[PDB]
Amino acid sequence: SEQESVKEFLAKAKEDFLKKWESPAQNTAHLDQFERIKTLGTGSFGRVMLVKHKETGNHYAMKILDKQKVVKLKQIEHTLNEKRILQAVNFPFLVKLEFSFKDNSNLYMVMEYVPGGEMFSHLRRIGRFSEPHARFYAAQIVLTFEYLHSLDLIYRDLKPENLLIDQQGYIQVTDFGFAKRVKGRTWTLCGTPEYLAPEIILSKGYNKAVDWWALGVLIYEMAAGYPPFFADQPIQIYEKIVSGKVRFPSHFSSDLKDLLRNLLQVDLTKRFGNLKNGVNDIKNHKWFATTDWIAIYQRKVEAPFIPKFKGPGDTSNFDDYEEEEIRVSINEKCGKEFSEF
Ligand SMILES: C[C@@H](NC(=O)CCCCCNC(=O)[C@H]1O[C@@H](n2cnc3c(N)ncnc32)[C@H](O)[C@@H]1O)C(=O)NCCCCCC(=O)N[C@H](CCCNC(=N)N)C(=O)N[C@H](CCCNC(=N)N)C(N)=O
Repeated sequence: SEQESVKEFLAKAKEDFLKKWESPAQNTAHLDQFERIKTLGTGSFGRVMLVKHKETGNHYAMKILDKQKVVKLKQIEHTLNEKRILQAVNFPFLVKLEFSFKDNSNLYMVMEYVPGGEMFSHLRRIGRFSEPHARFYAAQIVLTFEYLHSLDLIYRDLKPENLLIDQQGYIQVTDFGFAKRVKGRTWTLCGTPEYLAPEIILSKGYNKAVDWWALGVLIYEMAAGYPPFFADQPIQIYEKIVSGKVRFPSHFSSDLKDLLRNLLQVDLTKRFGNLKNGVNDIKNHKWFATTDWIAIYQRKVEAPFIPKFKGPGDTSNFDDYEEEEIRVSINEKCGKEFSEF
């Protein structure tokens, strides 16, 4: 009964997703319609900027990708996935893509600006979250993965850096740069070293269970203040990941440790989230016994904290990055590669 209504919700959610999946939205827009305010994040082929839309005064977070760098780093399909998926999803804990466009040089995804900053910065600052606090965030990720996986979407980059804290103290998942729609198995080596499942490292065909592994890492990191597998060199991190060995801080409850042993299960076929009972093994776990799943979805649970809000356009919750020019070439770069964008 509790389950039939979940089933109902999911079927409806799929209907909606497919309508947008099958005919993606397209805009319409130019870089010169925006004032750049601050770089919020950078990477090897793009960056994220706080911008103000001049005509309306609206603030947005604009992901800007350099087409030539995308192509050179063979990320074409991934950027296409990211735009197509983000425009089609609709869920309380997923960042909203407002619109997308492209010009001669760049691809643009204009998201709702979440001024609260990354969970990563808040976690690092406080040191660690209490189990009730970690559980509040974890429950939102569980619901979000239940949503995503029913749509055959694998997220593939869970980490506190990608979890924005909104003005209600709830999560907004951002960065769909590695998300993929795929039934069954996929093979790409992608993600973040500390968060990689063993089967990604071992170069196997892997599935949605990698997202549940990643949830184990996240819960561990939220509650300990550091990830379960760390070392100086990536190779050293990978050896630890595939070993089947993980130590817990002495303050972890026995219920938490039991959940983590089942999420950080190196054998994907025994990993929670990936057994016959699917997500319900997780949702029914003793560690989540006090979680009101529907109250979480409805945002009715008092959040552990609400980020300091200094008005529209405040960036105090983000780190400073070196501000670099955004170039727009006279000539169109990589036209055919990005025609579906
Ligand atoms: C795939 C390719 N993509 C690209 O080049 C395209 C552009 C992507 C920008 C991503 N950032 C972002 O997207 C950030 O922008 C904000 N943001 C995004 N959307 C937003 C929105 N709607 N509203 C507001 N802000 C938003 C958020 O701050 C978000 O984190 C790329 O290279 N993507 C970047 C991923 C590789 C970085 C290596 C690393 O671990 N770097 C960090 C140092 C940089 C610190 N960055 C952040 N804190 N965000 C690092 O080494 N950190 C380690 C720990 C890493 C392990 N993580 C753990 N949790 N343990 C460290 N020790 O500090």
